[PDB]
Amino acid sequence: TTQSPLNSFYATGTAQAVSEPIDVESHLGSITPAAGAQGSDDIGYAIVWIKDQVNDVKLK
Amino acid sequence: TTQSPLNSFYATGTAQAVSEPIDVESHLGSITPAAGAQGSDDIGYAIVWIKDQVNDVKLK
Ligand SMILES: [Ca+2]
Ligand SMILES: [Ca+2]
Ligand SMILES: [Ca+2]
Ligand SMILES: [Ca+2]
Repeated sequence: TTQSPLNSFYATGTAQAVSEPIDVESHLGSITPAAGAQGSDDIGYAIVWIKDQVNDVKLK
Repeated sequence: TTQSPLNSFYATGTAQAVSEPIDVESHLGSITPAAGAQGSDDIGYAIVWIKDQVNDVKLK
């Protein structure tokens, strides 16, 4: 009568990667010496947000 | 996953040399003989301040 191939069974899921691993927002400052002067000053900072299940980051 | 170069460790210090090794301030006097006379007189002194971790000085 009917001979089934016994293959018509399926299960399906989805995957996505919609975000980059890091986000960088800058809060740097300024360097204001006189002409030819020597000095040092703190510039500011830069926030590096870490995204989903990211544990170690290697940057350049 | 991530292969660290194991180089991103730093320690920093500063150095400066903002003063000259010696300071000289003068308290000399005057020589007041007559015309063609022969004599000798004390002139005065000159203070030679010695600066940070200076132990031996050679002057000209
Ligand atoms: Ca992870
Ligand atoms: Ca004479
Ligand atoms: Ca004389
Ligand atoms: Ca010395």
